[PDB]
Amino acid sequence: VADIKPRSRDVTDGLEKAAARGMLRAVGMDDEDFAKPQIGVASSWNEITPCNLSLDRLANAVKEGVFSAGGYPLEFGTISVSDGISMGHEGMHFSLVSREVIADSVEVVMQAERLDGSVLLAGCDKSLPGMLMAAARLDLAAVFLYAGSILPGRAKLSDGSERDVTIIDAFEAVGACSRGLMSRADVDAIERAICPGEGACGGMYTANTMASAAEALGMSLPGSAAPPATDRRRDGFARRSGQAVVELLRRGITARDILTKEAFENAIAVVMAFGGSTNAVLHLLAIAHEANVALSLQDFSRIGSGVPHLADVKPFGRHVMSDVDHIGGVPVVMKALLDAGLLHGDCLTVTGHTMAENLAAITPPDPDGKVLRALANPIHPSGGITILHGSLAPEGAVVKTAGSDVFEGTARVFDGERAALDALEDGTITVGDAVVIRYEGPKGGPGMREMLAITGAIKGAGLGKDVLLLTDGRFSGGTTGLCVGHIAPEAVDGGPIALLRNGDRIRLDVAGRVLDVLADPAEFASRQQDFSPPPPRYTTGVLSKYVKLVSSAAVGAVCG
Amino acid sequence: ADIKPRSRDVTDGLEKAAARGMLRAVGMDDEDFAKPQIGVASSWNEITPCNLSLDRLANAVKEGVFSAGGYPLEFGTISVSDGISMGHEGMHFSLVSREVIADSVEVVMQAERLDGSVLLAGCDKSLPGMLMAAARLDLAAVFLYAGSILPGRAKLSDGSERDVTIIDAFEAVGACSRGLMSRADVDAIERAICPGEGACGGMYTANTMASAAEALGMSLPGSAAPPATDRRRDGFARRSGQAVVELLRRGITARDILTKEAFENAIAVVMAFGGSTNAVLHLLAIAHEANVALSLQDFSRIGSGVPHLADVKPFGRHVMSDVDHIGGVPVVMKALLDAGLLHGDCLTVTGHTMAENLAAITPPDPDGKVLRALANPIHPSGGITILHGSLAPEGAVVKTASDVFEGTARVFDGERAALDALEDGTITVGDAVVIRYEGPKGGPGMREMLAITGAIKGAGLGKDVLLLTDGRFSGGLCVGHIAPEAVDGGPIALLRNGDRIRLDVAGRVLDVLADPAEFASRQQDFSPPPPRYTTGVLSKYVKLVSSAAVGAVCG
Amino acid sequence: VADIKPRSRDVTDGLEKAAARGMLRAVGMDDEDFAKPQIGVASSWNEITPCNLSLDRLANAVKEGVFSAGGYPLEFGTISVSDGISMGHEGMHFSLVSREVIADSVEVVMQAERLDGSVLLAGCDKSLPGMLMAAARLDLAAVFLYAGSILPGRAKLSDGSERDVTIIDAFEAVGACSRGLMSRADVDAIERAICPGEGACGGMYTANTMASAAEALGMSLPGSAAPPATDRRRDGFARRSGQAVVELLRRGITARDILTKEAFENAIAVVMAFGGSTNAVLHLLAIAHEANVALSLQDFSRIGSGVPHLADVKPFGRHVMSDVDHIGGVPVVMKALLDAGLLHGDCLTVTGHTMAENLAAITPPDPDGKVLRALANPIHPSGGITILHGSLAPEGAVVKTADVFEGTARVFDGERAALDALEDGTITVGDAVVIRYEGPKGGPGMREMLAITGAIKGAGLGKDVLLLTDGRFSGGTTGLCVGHIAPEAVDGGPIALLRNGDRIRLDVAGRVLDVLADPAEFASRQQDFSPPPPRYTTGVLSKYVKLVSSAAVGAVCG
Ligand code: FES
Ligand code: FES
Ligand code: FES
Ligand SMILES: [Mg+2]
Ligand SMILES: [Mg+2]
Ligand SMILES: [Mg+2]
Ligand SMILES: [Mg+2]
Ligand SMILES: [Mg+2]
Ligand SMILES: [Mg+2]
Ligand SMILES: [Mg+2]
Ligand SMILES: [Mg+2]
Ligand SMILES: [Mg+2]
Ligand code: NA
Repeated sequence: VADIKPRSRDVTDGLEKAAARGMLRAVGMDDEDFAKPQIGVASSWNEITPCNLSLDRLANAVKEGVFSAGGYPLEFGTISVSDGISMGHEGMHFSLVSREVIADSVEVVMQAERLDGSVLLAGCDKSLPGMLMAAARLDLAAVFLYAGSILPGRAKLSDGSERDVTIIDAFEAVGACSRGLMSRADVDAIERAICPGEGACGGMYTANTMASAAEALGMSLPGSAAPPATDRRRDGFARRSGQAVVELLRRGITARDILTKEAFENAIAVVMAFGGSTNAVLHLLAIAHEANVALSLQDFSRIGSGVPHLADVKPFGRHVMSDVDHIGGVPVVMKALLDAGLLHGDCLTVTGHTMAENLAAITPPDPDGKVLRALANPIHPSGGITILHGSLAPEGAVVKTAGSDVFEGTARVFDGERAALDALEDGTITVGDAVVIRYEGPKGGPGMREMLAITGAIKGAGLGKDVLLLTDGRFSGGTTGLCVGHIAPEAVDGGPIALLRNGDRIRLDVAGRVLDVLADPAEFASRQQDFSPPPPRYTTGVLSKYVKLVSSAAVGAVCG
Repeated sequence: ADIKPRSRDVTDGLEKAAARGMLRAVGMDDEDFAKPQIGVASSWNEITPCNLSLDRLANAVKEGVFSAGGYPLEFGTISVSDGISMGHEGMHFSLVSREVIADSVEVVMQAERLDGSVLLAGCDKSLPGMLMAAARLDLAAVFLYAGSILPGRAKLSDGSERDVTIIDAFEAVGACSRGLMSRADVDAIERAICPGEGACGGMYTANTMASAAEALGMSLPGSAAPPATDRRRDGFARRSGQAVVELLRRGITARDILTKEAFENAIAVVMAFGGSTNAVLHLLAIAHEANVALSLQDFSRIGSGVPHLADVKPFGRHVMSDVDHIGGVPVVMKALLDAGLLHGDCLTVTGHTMAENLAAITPPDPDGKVLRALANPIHPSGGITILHGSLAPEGAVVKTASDVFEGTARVFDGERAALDALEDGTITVGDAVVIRYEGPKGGPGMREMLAITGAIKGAGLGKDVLLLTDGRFSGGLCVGHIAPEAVDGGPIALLRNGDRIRLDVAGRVLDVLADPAEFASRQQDFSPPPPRYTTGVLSKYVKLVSSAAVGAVCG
Repeated sequence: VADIKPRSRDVTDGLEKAAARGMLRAVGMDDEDFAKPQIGVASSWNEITPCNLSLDRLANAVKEGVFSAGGYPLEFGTISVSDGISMGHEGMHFSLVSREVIADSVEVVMQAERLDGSVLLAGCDKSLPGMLMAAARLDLAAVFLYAGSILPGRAKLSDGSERDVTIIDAFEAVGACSRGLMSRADVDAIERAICPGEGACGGMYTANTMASAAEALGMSLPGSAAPPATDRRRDGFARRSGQAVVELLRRGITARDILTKEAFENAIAVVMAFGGSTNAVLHLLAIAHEANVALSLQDFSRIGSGVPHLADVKPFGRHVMSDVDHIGGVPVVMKALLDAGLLHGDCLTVTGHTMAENLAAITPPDPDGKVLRALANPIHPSGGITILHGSLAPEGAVVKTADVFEGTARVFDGERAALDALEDGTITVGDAVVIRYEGPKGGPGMREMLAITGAIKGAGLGKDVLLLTDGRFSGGTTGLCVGHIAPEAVDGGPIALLRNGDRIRLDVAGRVLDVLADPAEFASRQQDFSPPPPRYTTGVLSKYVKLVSSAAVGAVCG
C-alpha cells in the first residue's frame, strides 16, 4: 500500500524532526497536520504579462482543494517572462532559457522541502513546458493547471470597419503603417483592443497548444485547458486539481506512471489534430527527456502521418481557444481520435483513471464541424506539423503542413536575422530564393529565438508564397509549408546549414518529408575543414551557462 | 539621465504597439508609458516562516514606486528553507537555490526591459541570490530584507524557562536520545522556537547578509534590524520603492555602489557582527558578479584590523530584535567609520554616501551589552579567520570564537562514514576528523553539515577533536571551504588515516605534516568518484561551479 | 489655500494625539505620512455575488493612486447583498435595508477615524446608492468607482439555437419549463451561461443605471462606468480616482460642491436617455435628501418629459453595458445631451473641472446609431419612466411606459395572496390587481416583486391586467406595473382603504392614477383602518420600519 507521505516523513516524523516541525508550525501547521501529505503549489503568477494574472486566485483555489482532500498545501512562486512583450528587442534571447530556470526552480523547492506532490500553475508560453519538465524530472505526484486564455478584443478603425484583433494584428499593423497603408491612429486603435485583461494568448500558440497537450498527456484534468482565464469554471478545475493530487498520493501514483511513451504519442496526436504550435515538438521532446522516456522526431512523423488536422484555429485558421471552449474543449478532439483508433485509451491520468475511462465519464460531444472539423472532413488528412530529414537537416527540422507542391530555390545565406532583413531591404532577395537564417539555434542565437520580423517583412514585400525561409532557430507568423525551423545540427555544431554558401540549391518536399541541399556530397563534405563557430556573444550570466549545457533542438534543447 | 534606460524597448515608438497593448492588460494606461518600470522581485512563499512577511512588503514597495512616479511590476522567485532542509537529502539543494534565484531575476529583468528592481528576500540563500542578480544586471537596484522572527520562550518540566531556536531543538533531540531530557521537554521547545513570520533571529546567514547589504550600500540604512512583524518594515519598503526611482533619475546603477570599497565595508561590518562564515562565500560571489576583484586575502586583511563587537547568537547571547532595540546596524557602522574602519565616501541606494547617511540618521554609540564599543571588544580581531597551507593551498575558513591545534587524521568520504565511526567508538580525543567529498562538486552542493558537529559535541568530544571539510559546518574548531576540494584532487583527497594535521590560527596555516615528496607521490593514486546526481539542477551545478575559494560561482 | 488635512489633524497633530500616532505607525505610517491627507478606501468587496469580486483589485489600485498623489490611503470594508441571489425567498426583505446599513457604515468609519476624504467602491444594486448617500451625508471630498459589468454569456440550446442570456432569461427559462415550453436540459444550459465570472448585471438594472448616474452626478470620473469588470482599464480609472480625491482636498472641494440640484437634473436626464431602472427614482431622491438638495417626483416628470430614450440596451433593448463601452461609454450620452441643451455643462465634478470641460477634454464620439441612437432617431420621444399622482397615489407612483386602463380592484395583502388567487383563477382579464403591505414599512423593505409579474406574464394576462403596489416591480408584464404607490398601506394611504370591487383608472398621458369610488364614501372607511403588527419585531428590519420615510422622498431613515 502507498505511503501517502513518500518524502515529507523527512520533515514531520519522529524525535529527530523536532526543529522541522517547529518551523512548519510557524507557517500554520498544527499537531493534526503532520500526518497529512504536503503539496507544493507552484505558481508562475506575476504582473509582467496578462498571461499570468489569473494564477493568484487559481493557486488559492488549488489550496482549498488540497485541504478539502486532507492534504496540507504550501504555495511558492517562480518566474515567467512575456513571450509577447519580449518580441522586437534583446529580451527575445531570454524566452526559451526561462523554460530551464522554471524547471530547475520547481526541482530545487520540491527537493529541498521534501514535499510529497505538486500542483503546477502556468500561463505564458515557456512556463507551461517548464512546469511539465519539473514534474517529469521529479517523478512525484503532480497535477498541471493552466491560467486560461484571454478574451478576444475588437478594434474600431477610422473607416468605420471593425475586426477582432490579437498580438499578431498589432505587429502586422506596425508593418502596414511602415508601408504607408495604415494610419498611426489605426495602429493605436488595435493596440487598445488586443489584450483586455487576464489570460494567455487566445490563438493556438505555445500556451494553448501545451495546455491542450497537458490534457492529452493526462497531466491536467480533462476539460481544464479551454475555459477562459476570466471564467470561474477555472476555480472548480483548480479545487479538483488540489483534490486529484492528494488522491494520486493515496494511490502511490507519480508523474512517470502517467508520462509513458503512449501518453507522449497521445500528446503528439492531439497537437497534430489541433495544428498546434511547432514549438510543441521542442517542448514534448524535452518533457519526454526529463521523464526518461524514449521519444524522437521520427515518433512525431509516424503518429502525425496517421492523424488528421481538425482544428480551424488562429493563427493559421479562424477560431481561438474561447471558441474551442464553446464547442466542448479539448475532450472533443481526444474523444474523436479515440473513437477512430488514433489515441491510446489505456494511459493512466491524474484522475487516477485511464484516458478512455475519463472520456466515458464526461461524454464530450462530436466535433461541431466548424471550430473542430468532423474526422471525415479534415483541414488535411494527416498531421498539422511535418517533420523533415535530408542533407540540409540530417538530425531533422519542422514545418507547418500546407495543402502544396515541391519547392527548389537558390540558397541566400545570412548569419542572423538582421542580415536577411538588410538584404530584403536592399532588394537582393527575390522570387525563387531559399533564404537561410543560421546562427539562430539554441547555442547560436543564443536561445533559439522565434523570429517574426523576417516573416513579417517577406509577407509585406509580397514574397510570401515565392520564397522559402529556413533556420536553425524558430519562426512565427509565416506562410504554411514555406517556413522551416529547428534545422539540426545547428550552425554552431557544424551541421550542413553551417557549410551552405550563396548559390547552393535547396529542395523541400513537404508531402515526401524531405529537405535536401543539392550539392555533391563529397564536395559539400570537404568544406567542413573551413567551418568555424563565431565566439559566444554572452560570456557571463544565464545565457553563457545555457550555451555550455544545451543540447540539439533535435532532442528538445534540454540542458540536463 | 534617461529615466527609462531599458523600458523604451517596450513603451516607445510605432514598433512597440504590441508590447504597449499587452502592458495595458496588466493595468498601464496612456500616462504610464513615460514612467520608469520597476521589477518588484519577491521570494515570498509559505514553505518557511522566513518568507511570510515578503507578500505585504512587496505591496508596500509598489506603493513607494507609485508615490515616486514609477510603475512597479511584481514577480515571484523561489527560496528554500535552510532550517526545514536540515538532516535529509534536501540539504544538497540549499546552496544551488542561490544560483537559480540569481538567474531567475536576470531572466525576467532582461526579457521585460525593466529599468530597475527592488529585490525582497528572507531565508539564508535568497539574500545573496538577489544581490548577485543586482550586481550581474548593473541596473538601479534596492535590496529589502523580510526581517527577523520574534524569540520564543519554552517552559520546561523542571520549571526552567529559556529562549529557544532551531539549534535548541536539534540539541534537545540529542539530549533526549541520551536519556538526559524527556520527550515532553523536546515537544515544549518544538512549540516555542518559531512563533510566526521572520527569518532566524541569530547572526546566521540571513541576518549576516541583511547587515552586509546595509554595509554594501544596497539596503537603506537601519532597514535590516526591525523584526518581520514590525510595521516599520512597511515604511522601509515604501522608501525602497521611492529610492530605486531616484537612482534612475540620478543615472545610478548597482556597480556604481558595489565598489571594492563597499565590499571592504561589508567585510568590516560582518567581522564586527561575528557574522556567519557563509558571508565569505556570498561576498566573494557578489563581487565576481559585479566584476570587482575580491579574494580570501581581502577577508584576512580587513579581518585583522576589525574587532568582534556584537554579543549575538549563536556564539553570543542576543538576537536581531535586541540589536534593533539599541539602534540596529547603523550603530556598528558609525562606530567603525569613527575609528577609520569604514570607507565613508561609498555611494549607497539613498543617492548619498555611507558618511552622509550616518550623519542624517545620527545613530547612538554602542550600548555596551548587545554591541560593545571598539575599545571593549568580544575579541580584538574579526570572528572569521582565513587559513592556507599545505592542506588548504587555495584557502579555508574557520570561526575562531589563537594557538596551534593538531591531530592524527581520521578520514571519511562523506558525513555518514564519520557518524558511523563516532557510533563505533573509532573517533577519540586528539583525532583530526576529515570529512571530504562535501565540496560544491563532491557533496554535491557544499552542505552545511550539522549531524557530525552535534554528535561530536553530544559525545563530549567538542573541545577534544578538530573538524575539517571541503564542505561547510553549522554548530560547534570547525574548518570549512578547504580548497581545492577532494573531487578536484586537492591535498584533502590525498590525506590518509594517520597523517598529522596542524591548524595554526596565529600563522593562518592548515598543514598536512607529511613529507612533501611522499605526499605528492600519492597524486597518481587519486581518482574522483563519478557524479551521484546525473540529471537536473545538481548535474548542471557540478559541471559549472567554481572553487569555494572564489565563491562557488557558476558563470 | 485649503488645509489638505481638514479632519486628520484630530489624530496626527499635538501632544494629546500620541496614542493615535502610535496606532497609525502600526498600520504603516512613519513620520512623513502624518503630514499627508488620509483617504478612506471603502470597498464592498465580497464573494457572495459576482458583482463584487473585482472590488478587491480595484481597491488596491485606488490605494496606488492615493500614494501616487501624496495621500495615505486606509482600506476598510462594508457589506453588500446580491439583488440576484436574494430573489424568490425571505432574503428579498433585506435588499433595500442594505443601502441604509452601507451608508451608516461609511459614515461611522469616516467620522470615527477623522479621515480627510474617501474613495467608495461598489458593485451590486443597493451598494452604489449606499455609497453615494454616505458621500452626500459626510460632505467631505469623495470619489465613487463602480466594480464594472459582467461579460455576456452564450447558451447553446437543445433547439440548436444560441442566445445571449442573463438572470431574467434564467427566471423566464423556469416559467417556460413548468408550462412544458422548455426542457430541463435547456434551463440548465442557460443556468451555466448567465454569469461567467466577476462583474455586475450587464443590462440597465440598478447597478449599471446608478453607475451611469454617478458619472452624470460628477461623482465618478467620466468614462469610468462602462468598461467591463474584467477589463484592466478599470485599474487605470481606480488609480486616477485615488489621484482625484487628493486633488479635491488640495482645492478644498467636498461632495456637496458637486451634488447640486443641476447635477441631480444631469443624473435624471442620463437615466432617462439610458431607459434606466425605475429604482433610480428611489435612490436619486434619497441621495438628494442626504445631500440637502430639493428633489421631488415632479423633477423626474419635468426632466423626463424633455429627454428621449437613446440607449438600445437590455432589459428594454438588445445591448448590454459592454456594447455601450465599445462605442465610447456614458460620455457619448452626456455629450449628446449637452449639445442638445439637455445637460448642465457648468456642474463641478470630481476632476476639479466642469462637466463641459471634461467632455471637451476627452472628445467622445457621436452616438454610433445602433447601441446609442442620435437624438434625431430616438427609441421613444420621452423618458422610459412615467411619474403618476391621483386619488390612489397622492404622494406619487412610478411606472415604466411605452395607454388608458380602467378596471375592477382585486386586493391582496402581500404578494403570496396575489400568486394564490392567480393559481385559483380568481385573477382574470380586466382586473386591477392591488398588492398592498409591500411598502418600506409594510413588506418590510419595499421588495422588488418578480414572482407576480412573471406568473401574470406567463399566464398570458400581461396586456389584460393592471398590477399596482406600494412595493416595487421587477420585470415587465408586457403591460403596466405601477410601483411606489404612496402613501403606503401601513401609513393609511388610499391603497389601504381599497376593497374588492372598487374601480381604478390609469391615464399615462394624464399622469393620473385614480380610484373612481365617490370621495365622500371612500374617506368614510379611514376610521376602520388598522395596520397589521410588524412581522419583524427584532433586529435591523424592526429599526428600519420605525425610521423609514415615504418612497415619495426616497425611503430615507434620517
Ligand atoms: S505572450 Fe504569454 S501566452 Fe502569449
Ligand atoms: S531557516 Fe530561514 S533564515 Fe534560518
Ligand atoms: S445582482 Fe448584483 S448587479 Fe445584479
Ligand atoms: Mg495568493
Ligand atoms: Mg512563444
Ligand atoms: Mg512508483
Ligand atoms: Mg501580494
Ligand atoms: Mg544556511
Ligand atoms: Mg553608469
Ligand atoms: Mg486587497
Ligand atoms: Mg435590484
Ligand atoms: Mg466648502
Ligand atoms: Na545578422
